[PDB]
Amino acid sequence: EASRVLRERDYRWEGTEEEARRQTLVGRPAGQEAPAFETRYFEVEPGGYTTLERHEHTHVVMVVRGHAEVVLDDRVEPLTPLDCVYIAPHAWHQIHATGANEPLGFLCIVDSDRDRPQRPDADDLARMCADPAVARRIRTEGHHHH
Amino acid sequence: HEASRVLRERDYRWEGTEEESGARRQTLVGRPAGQEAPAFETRYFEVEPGGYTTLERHEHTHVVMVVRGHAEVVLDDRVEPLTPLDCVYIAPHAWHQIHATGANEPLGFLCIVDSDRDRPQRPDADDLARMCADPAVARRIRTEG
Ligand SMILES: [K+]
Ligand SMILES: [K+]
Ligand SMILES: [Zn+2]
Ligand SMILES: [Zn+2]
Repeated sequence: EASRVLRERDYRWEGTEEEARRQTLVGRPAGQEAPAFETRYFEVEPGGYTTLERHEHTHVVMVVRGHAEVVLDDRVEPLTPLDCVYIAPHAWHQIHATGANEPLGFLCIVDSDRDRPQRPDADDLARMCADPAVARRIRTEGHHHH
Repeated sequence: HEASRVLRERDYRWEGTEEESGARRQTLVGRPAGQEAPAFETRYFEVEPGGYTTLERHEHTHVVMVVRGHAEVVLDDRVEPLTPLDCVYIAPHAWHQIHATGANEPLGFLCIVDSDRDRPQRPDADDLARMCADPAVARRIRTEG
């Protein structure tokens, strides 16, 4: 399984064929035990970011507000609404709010039954920072620019 | 059994939560393209103005987010207006049908479903008569034949 970025233009998502902070919208926390998935909205102030992490469970993200850059393993991808991102199992990921004034808002869909996030260590960081674009974008407490 | 929910949105806040003739389908993340890992599939549907989805019920749920145009959704005995970015939870076994309202702007919506899921069941005459007890539903629904 590889991660996919599906950019949208005029309600057509790239790579698809046309055939004829947190608000938990739907799922266990909101009173719905029936779906196999939980549906959340996240909002991040400009300059803000999610935690750089990996886990077995996948993500399906749709940007609905503002601008993002997503770290996907060895790639940094700019996003705007209504771009969709599939984050594959065990892919390192971090979403950054990159707009000037407009907060980033995105839908995030995950399995109802899912594992815990795992943080990168020194070797994880050193390996992933062999890419200059990734090194420049990622934020941990021991890693910022320079 | 669970209730269907409409969560209307204004300025990226959905009510009910706290801050802490058919459709053209694009499968954004799904099994055909090889995304077997998630427990769910994520699709975008587009319905031409005046169009409608198939009136049906099934055990599996829907989570819908309207992202384009105007909608009216039948949810059992209710007819509910929708605009982006309203979210709808369609509970197990609820009769549902989505209608594209508005002159020239197509209706576009995100639809998320379980990857492991049952087949849609159509209404017969008895189901239709039952749901047409509500005059709003009766005027809204569209069936073939
Ligand atoms: K876009
Ligand atoms: K709205
Ligand atoms: Zn994650
Ligand atoms: Zn359905």
